[PDB]
Amino acid sequence: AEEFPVPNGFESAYREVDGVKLHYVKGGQGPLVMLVHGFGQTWYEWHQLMPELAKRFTVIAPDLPGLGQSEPPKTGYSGEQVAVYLHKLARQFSPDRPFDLVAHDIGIWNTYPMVVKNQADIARLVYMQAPIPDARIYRFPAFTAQGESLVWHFSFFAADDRLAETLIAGKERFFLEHFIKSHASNTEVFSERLLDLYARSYAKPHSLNASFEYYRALNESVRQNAELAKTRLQMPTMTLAGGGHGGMGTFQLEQMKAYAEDVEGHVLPGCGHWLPEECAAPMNRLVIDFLSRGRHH
Amino acid sequence: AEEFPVPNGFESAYREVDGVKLHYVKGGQGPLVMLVHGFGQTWYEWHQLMPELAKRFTVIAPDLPGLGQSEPPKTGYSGEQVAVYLHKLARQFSPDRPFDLVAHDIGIWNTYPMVVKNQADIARLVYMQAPIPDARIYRFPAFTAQGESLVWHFSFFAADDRLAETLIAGKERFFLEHFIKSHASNTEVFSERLLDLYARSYAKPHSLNASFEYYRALNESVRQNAELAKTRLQMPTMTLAGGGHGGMGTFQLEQMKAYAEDVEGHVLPGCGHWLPEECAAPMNRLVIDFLSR
Repeated sequence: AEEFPVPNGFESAYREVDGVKLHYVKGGQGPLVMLVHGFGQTWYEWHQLMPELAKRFTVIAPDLPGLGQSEPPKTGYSGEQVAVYLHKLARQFSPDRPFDLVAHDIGIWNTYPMVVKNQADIARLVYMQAPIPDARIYRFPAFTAQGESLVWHFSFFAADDRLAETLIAGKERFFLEHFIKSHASNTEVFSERLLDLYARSYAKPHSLNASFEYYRALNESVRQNAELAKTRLQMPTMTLAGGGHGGMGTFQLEQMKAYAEDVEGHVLPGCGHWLPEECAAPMNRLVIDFLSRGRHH
Repeated sequence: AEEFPVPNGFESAYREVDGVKLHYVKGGQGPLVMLVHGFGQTWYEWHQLMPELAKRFTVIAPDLPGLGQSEPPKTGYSGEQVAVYLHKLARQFSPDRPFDLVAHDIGIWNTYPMVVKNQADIARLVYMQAPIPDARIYRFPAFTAQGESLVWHFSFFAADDRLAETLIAGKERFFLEHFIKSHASNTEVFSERLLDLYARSYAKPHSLNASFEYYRALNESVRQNAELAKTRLQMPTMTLAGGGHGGMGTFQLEQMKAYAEDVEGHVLPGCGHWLPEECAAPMNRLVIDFLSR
């Protein structure tokens, strides 16, 4: 069974990595690019970008441990632990050459440790729409002059007593529509049909729990990254952020400058958090162009 | 029947104020003291202070509009709108003399505008455990290195789509217990029976909604207070705050210094947000002494 339709010419498959069965969708030929999704979504957020990239690259889009059709991690949900699964998965398909990385939201959290610890394996890097876990996340406001703040969900999802699962179980479709649209500028792209697909996936009990375990490990990830960030990233990097409602704005690039020697950033106007869907044409163009500066098929 | 047991010597009663039927519990003789509860609770959070205060004062403890046994407001939930109801309720019982005011949590939000606009009516003021709505609330963090932050619930409760009511319905007791304990230092005061009583009250559908409409009006209250605060408070004021987990710490007094010319403050070590219950005896003593001197 497939939770989301696989694009023509791609394969849906699984690979055991350190005892954990990871789901991924793969296609194309050439150097490897791995695309890593974020909270509320699965590999499918990349499904419009993947066919274009696959004209030049081998493209792999995994489901994060516990999300989509991937089994939960056996070690833990901190960024350093999850990054091991993703690094090993990529190196199964690119064992002798560096690969490219694109990551969205908690995809960043779950890849930054393996990037900084294996810099020679990463040719080019694209990060969009979330802070790298560090002390900056403690400076975001709980409440703003407009209302809902961007990341009050950090506390909701991290709270003990399984607060978030207990309140959201049975209401997953309602909650995800609210979460997604409240973080969007171009809300109309989230049709009821698309929301149904995403909600069905993360309503699996182990996926609802896995979703929030990433946030329960967020302070551990911060502590990990305080050590790791003593080495700056040396490979070409690009950041993307939305400039509209739900977007990180200038924060994305300004934080990345503390992490990377070679970084260019873009803020996409009229786009919120969900760049692949809200602003597919300019986001796809920026990613394809940036990755095609390196050698490709 | 009554949602909470009434102390001996007090009466549970109702008064119509601007077409809204307000519930309150009243006892004692002497000058009037009005005690105003906050989120998650009702008049009952004052039930231990009320008999002691009633030895020297007439004491009235209303349910906020829409909460406890009080009808929802017919105007709105912003501080300036709600404060009219509470001001007129107090004036029904103390028309010829200024009265004292004690308020906890959103009781502050719901009384500050009538205090600042009717200063001759307010003899002494006690505020505990919540910011007055102003721009300072935009500086509290969404998340901390120890886990969930103190006031991320501001955003949760203010969200549209009836987010909070929809997620909490069917889980009202579970959520309230977590909310109370995550903002407490002393959790053992919250017996099963006490949690049951509070949960049953705010689980009434109009009370669950009313609870969060106070937060959906919070930015409006901030904007209102930006104009009202051009006039400083002149009556004797005391602030109380918990120094333990869930407490506001030094913030309570430091904010009040910007609002009030005559203010004293105390931080209670070992106490969290729910001062009348977590730290009943020292809180009661400090309030009684301040109002009695």
